Order: sequence, then C-alpha cells, then structure tokens
Amino acid sequence: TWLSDFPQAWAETGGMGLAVRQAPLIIPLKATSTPVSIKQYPMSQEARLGIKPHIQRLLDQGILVPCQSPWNTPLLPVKKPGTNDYRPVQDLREVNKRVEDIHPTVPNPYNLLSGLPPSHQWYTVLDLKDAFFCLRLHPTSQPLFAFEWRDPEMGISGQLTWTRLPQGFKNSPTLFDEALHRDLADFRIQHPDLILLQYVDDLLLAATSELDCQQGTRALLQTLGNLGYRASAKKAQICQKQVKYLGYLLKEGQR
Amino acid sequence: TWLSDFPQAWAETGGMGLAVRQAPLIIPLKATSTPVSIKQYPMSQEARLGIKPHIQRLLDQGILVPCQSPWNTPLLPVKKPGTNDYRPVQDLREVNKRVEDIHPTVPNPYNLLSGLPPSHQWYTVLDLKDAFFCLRLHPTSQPLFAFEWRDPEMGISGQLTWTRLPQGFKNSPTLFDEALHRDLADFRIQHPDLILLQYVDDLLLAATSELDCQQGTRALLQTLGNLGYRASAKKAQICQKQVKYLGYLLKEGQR
DNA sequence: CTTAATTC
DNA sequence: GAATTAAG
DNA sequence: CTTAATTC
DNA sequence: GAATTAAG
Repeated sequence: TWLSDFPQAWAETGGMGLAVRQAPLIIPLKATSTPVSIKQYPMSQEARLGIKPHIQRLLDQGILVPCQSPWNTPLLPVKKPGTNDYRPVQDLREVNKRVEDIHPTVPNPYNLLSGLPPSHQWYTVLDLKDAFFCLRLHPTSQPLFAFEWRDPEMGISGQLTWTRLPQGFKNSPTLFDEALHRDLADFRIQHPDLILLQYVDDLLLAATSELDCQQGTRALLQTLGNLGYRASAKKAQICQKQVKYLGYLLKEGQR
Repeated sequence: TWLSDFPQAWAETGGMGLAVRQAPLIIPLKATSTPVSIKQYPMSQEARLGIKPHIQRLLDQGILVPCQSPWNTPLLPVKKPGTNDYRPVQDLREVNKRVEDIHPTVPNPYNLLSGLPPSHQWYTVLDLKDAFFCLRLHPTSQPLFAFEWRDPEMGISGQLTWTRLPQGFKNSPTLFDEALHRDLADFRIQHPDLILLQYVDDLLLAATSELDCQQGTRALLQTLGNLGYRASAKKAQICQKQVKYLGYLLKEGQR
C-alpha cells in the first residue's frame, strides 16, 4: 500500500503541488519586445459553460488570479471528442515570440534511454501531475500570460493570469526539467546505485534488485512529496520488471 | 553583287541543297526497340489545306516519298499566329525514345564565341537554309520517320516519309553539325588566318581586314555551294564590322 | 479560432 | 494555390 | 493534340 | 493536384 505510506507524494491524496524550494520564475523578454494584447475571439455559451468549472477550480487553487495587464492572449474551446468534454487552451504564440530563447536542455527520449544499464532490471515509473503548475511565476512575469474571462451574467472583472508556469509557454518543459534536476540532485547523490531518468514530468527509477527498487521508490516518493511535487498513483508502475516509459516497453533490458 | 558571283551558294538561286559528299545517314536504334505506330489525330480541313502546299512541295523536291512502314508518328497543325499560316510539325518523341543516344558535340554559344580573337574585327554571318534537308537518310532508316497523309478526295496511298534528316528528330542538330565540320575541314586548312565558328546551321567567318573577309567569304560561299549547302542571301551579313550572331551583337570585339 | 507547414 | 495537418 | 516539367 | 509553359 504505497498510497497510504506516502500521502504527500500522490496527487490523489497530497493536494495540488508547489515546489517550495524553487524561487518564483522570472521570464526575460527579448530586447525589443513590447506587450501585445490580442482580442478574445467570441466564445459560445456551450464552450464557456464547459470551461467554467476548470477556471473556478484554478482560481480556488490560487493558480489563476484576477489582473489588469497590457498583455492578452486568446483562450480556445478545445474538446478532443466530437463535442464532448472541454478544457481551456491558451494560444500563447504571440507571447512566445516575444520571450527570449533558452537552450533546449531536455534530452530526446532515445538518448535518455541510452543511459539505462542492463544490470538494472527492476523499474519504477512515475509521472508528475500538473508538473508545470508546481513552479511559481514571479509577480513581475505573471502579467505576460493574461487572458480575458467574463460571464454574460455577473463575470469576473476582466482579465485573469497564471501564478504558476503555464501550459502553452515555449519554455515550460525546459524550465521544469531544469528545476526538477536541481531539486533531485541530492537524491542522486544519496543513492549512487540507483538509476534515475528524467524527461520533464516522466520519471524512471531503475535498480538491480526488487528490494533496492522498493527502498529506492520509497525514498523517491518521500523526497518528491517533501519538495512539493505530486505523482499519479493511478498511472504509477511500481517495482516491475516490465514497464511502459516514454512510449517504450522496457522488458528484459530491451529498448 | 555577291548574289550573282555565287549563284550555287544561295538558296534564292541555287535550289534546294543536298550534301553530295556525305554518305546517307544510318540511324541506330536502341538494343530493345521495336517499331511504334501512333494513330494520326483527326485533322480539320482548315489544317489539311494549310499543310497541303508544303507536303506537295516536299514531294516534288523528293524530300518526302510514299512508303509503307511499321513506324508512324503524328503530324500537328501548327500556326504561330492566332489562326494564320500553317506548317506541318511532326511529333517524333516516341521515335526519339527508341533511337540510340549520341554524344552532344555541338558547343554552347557562350563557349563557341570564346574562340573569337580580338584581332579579327571583320565579320561575315551566314545561315544555311533547310540545313537538315541537305543530309540524306539511308533507305534503311527512312521508314523510322513515317507519318500518315491523305485527302478526303483522292489522297496519297497512306504514309509518307523523309529521305533527308528530319526536323524534330533528337539527333539532327548534332549530326548536321558533325557533317558540316567534316565538309569544311579542308576550307579551314586552306585558310589558316581565318576564324570560322559553326553552330549547326549558323556560321560566323572572322578576318583581320575587310579584304581578307572579302576573299574569305568568296571562298566560303564557293565551297558551300560546291558541297551542296545553301545560305540565305536575304539574311546574309557580309563583311561588316558589326553583325548579329546567335543572339549576340558583335561590335568593337565585345560579346 | 488563428497560423506556420506540408500536401495534393 | 486551394486543402490538410498540427498546434497554441 | 499529346506530354514532360514547372508553377501557383 | 488542377493550371501554365514548352515542345515535338
């Protein structure tokens, strides 16, 4: 029952995360950038009602907050099915174009897996839930990601923005990967015999024996929870000689 | 009056040419070729009446002759203007594909002109009329170029073919250029001080003085006429310090 | 909905 | 260069 | 007229 | 991939 032994480490029981050791992120703009305010494309009531629950949850969680910003990008009504479930998707392309580029340090899955020794056959795969939202944004950079939100009948002031690293921002994957690497540096040092692969929010822990993988997993979950990250108990693959990681099926040491 | 001094050398007074020193040409087929007989696309009366005079002239000249051949390619009604003058154009692409390739020995105009010394300022440009028709085709190769010709009211048997190198055949330019080079080899040897440029049917004779260009031109015209070639008196540019050759304007030694 | 590419 | 894909 | 390429 | 060019 890994779920009961580590309440804080799982999204299911530890609540929304927040990387407490990471300083709020400051997002540098390119040298010539000036704010861009793109009007919000009219949204149907169906889309608005579909998105509303999500916006309210984020406001309650403090991930979204009201604001007045010279920046504004549009929200899009996205429903994977034909017209089923919705979810807000922000078009941050005009913001991305004005943000200074950073070196892409996230390794491609192929190269990352090359660092997996044949000696480590016991695997544990964890995926961090709402990973980007665990990283705070400095108040100075929050206005950059503002969007409009209203209600034809008693709606918020006007704009809302993110207080955490947002989805759709070009540097989120890299910034998150780099932050988690800093937070897990000690863990690696304290567990020299363990192999830990990180691909943004997807983690692979490899060990030589089931026992080591057990103790190692316990230590990783404890560490992750303490740092403020949250893993999916639902999708978790604990101490298995066969696991699915980054589209690959790890078995017998193949792939 | 160069026209009167060399009756045989001009198309205007010497009649259709025939390169008497050149053996009738044999056209080798590719190793796997078999005859192809392409049906003649129906031709309107307007097109037929327009082409008729040309066919009759060629038959009278012996350039076209009746035949029965397993080969057949279509004739096309071509009228440069909107619907004015006509002229028969044969689509020999299927024949070209079955004929063995030869090395392209005709130099491009740019490289050909590089062999024109600044010392030779006096130019004479001649263009041979119906040049390809001056070269005979061996009877064994004549059937390759057959086409259909009839008259809704008393028409020739069925097919006609060429007894001379035809227009539209992929190797005609190269074969003609090579044949003329063989026929003018002696002339070059007999006139070491003269510069002679050959580009298929377009000739440029260059000399150091007007006198040399005069005597040289007289000798070239006499030689051409004797060999059976015919130049255009109409377009002839004799002993000029400025002439148009291959799209270029030769003047002061420029171009 | 808008848009940088990639196809047909 | 009017559609098709892929994406934010 | 049919066709190998090249554009839009 | 439906037009545009170029050609035999």
